[PDB]
Amino acid sequence: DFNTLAQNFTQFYYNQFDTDRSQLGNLYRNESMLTFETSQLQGAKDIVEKLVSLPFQKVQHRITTLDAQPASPYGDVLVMITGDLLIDEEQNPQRFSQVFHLIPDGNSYYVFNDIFRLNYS
Amino acid sequence: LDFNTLAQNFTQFYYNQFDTDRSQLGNLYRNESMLTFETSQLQGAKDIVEKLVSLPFQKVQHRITTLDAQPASPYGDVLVMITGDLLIDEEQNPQRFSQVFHLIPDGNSYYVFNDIFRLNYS
Repeated sequence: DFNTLAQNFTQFYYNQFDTDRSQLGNLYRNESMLTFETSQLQGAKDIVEKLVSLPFQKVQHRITTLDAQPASPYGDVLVMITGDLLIDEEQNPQRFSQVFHLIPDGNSYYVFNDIFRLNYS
Repeated sequence: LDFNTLAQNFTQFYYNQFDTDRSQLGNLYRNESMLTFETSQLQGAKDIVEKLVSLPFQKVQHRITTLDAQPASPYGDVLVMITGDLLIDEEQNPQRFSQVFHLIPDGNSYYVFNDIFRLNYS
């Protein structure tokens, strides 16, 4: 159910991030907030700017866990993801944790909350 | 921060109770609250607490590595993501985890509406 909906949107999101992150703007809105580790941004413009500023040439997201729950009785969804992030030609991946608060929009969603952290052992 | 501080005030309270006696956490959940613990899905304070209590370990201590929060909507609720370690049975062998809480205001405190928990192998 919510896992399927979250699976579809989340996969679409990461596919776009790994393909061309400069085109992620349409998945965010003016009210959207991104906490990228220690960086705090608001709005599609600043959010995408931060993601594009990441100095890597290639990146691959590898999901290891995905869980979703309705965030309220009104259609919004909370999704938590953990996985591996392969940067450039690096052999050893970096662990990450991310949470999205998705708001219904048309036949899909837009991201209201985006919290991202790389996790170190 | 602001929300990080607000979220921290509550999360510390929550983990303090979890670490002393998790069977007493019911007051922090409600009928509609949902817990997803390693895919196991529970709803309501009774079932949620039963799950936490059923966890196979006597002593447990949470060590927080990162805590990040944001307002979940413009109206007062908070979203917080935590990454940390779980130390059980006084063992010096950390069990890493990631957790997300969707907190709803209640007086000067909050209750947990969404709780998602995952072990995160180190």
